[PDB]
Amino acid sequence: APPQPVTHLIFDMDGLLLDTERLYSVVFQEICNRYDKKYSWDVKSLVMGKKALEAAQIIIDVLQLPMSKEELVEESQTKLKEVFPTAALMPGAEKLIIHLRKHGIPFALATSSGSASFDMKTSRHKEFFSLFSHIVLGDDPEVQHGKPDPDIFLACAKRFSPPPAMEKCLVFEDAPNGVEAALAAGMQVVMVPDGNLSRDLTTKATLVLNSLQDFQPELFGLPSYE
Ligand SMILES: O=c1[nH]cc([C@@H]2O[C@H](CO)[C@@H](O)[C@H]2O)c(=O)[nH]1
Ligand SMILES: [Mg+2]
Repeated sequence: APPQPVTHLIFDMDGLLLDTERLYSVVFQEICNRYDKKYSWDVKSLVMGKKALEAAQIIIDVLQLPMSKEELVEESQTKLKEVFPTAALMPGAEKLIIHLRKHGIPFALATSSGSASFDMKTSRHKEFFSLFSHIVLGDDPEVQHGKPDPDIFLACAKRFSPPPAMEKCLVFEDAPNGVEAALAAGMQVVMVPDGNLSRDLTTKATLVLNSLQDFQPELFGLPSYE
């Protein structure tokens, strides 16, 4: 389906705006290794976009780890707290966000991350995160499940003033679960996947790019870059 114009943008955070997926990978690989299991791309593809407890349970079931989801979340979060503040902005993120703000294009953030995790990750990028119209987190009372449930994107769109039709919203995602949540919400979606993700998991989005740097806003009826 050819790209159609949009008026409101919704961004994922982890792996899309910030380089935090490699932080999760290292902590989960370290935990999995002690059980002689490999935290591989196949497993990672299943859990990006899930809430922390959801992700933990999947890791445990798929890799048959001898722990509870609460135990895996506690241990992993304890380790991640030391590195999350070092999160860096992904290529193209700043350019795109500043462009939208300048042309008055509303945009918002919809992340399955909880409050503390979000605070840590964005603690050193406050000027970037202040430009978003609003933020929905995974611990929001309105979000019952992580992506691919559309809850989080629907909640996000309904909080713009005035609220757009879902079909005029464009999601940006790095994860398959997030592309599926956007489609389930009735929204178009730009995917910027890691190249290690499978072909099957990277061929569902409206547009698939190697980098945010390659996004051409005019394809979606937005102002071109000056
Ligand atoms: O490798 C991983 N990446 C991401 C998550 C989860 O998804 C959210 C962001 O992708 C994050 O909050 C965590 O629950 C995970 O558990 N493991
Ligand atoms: Mg993501």
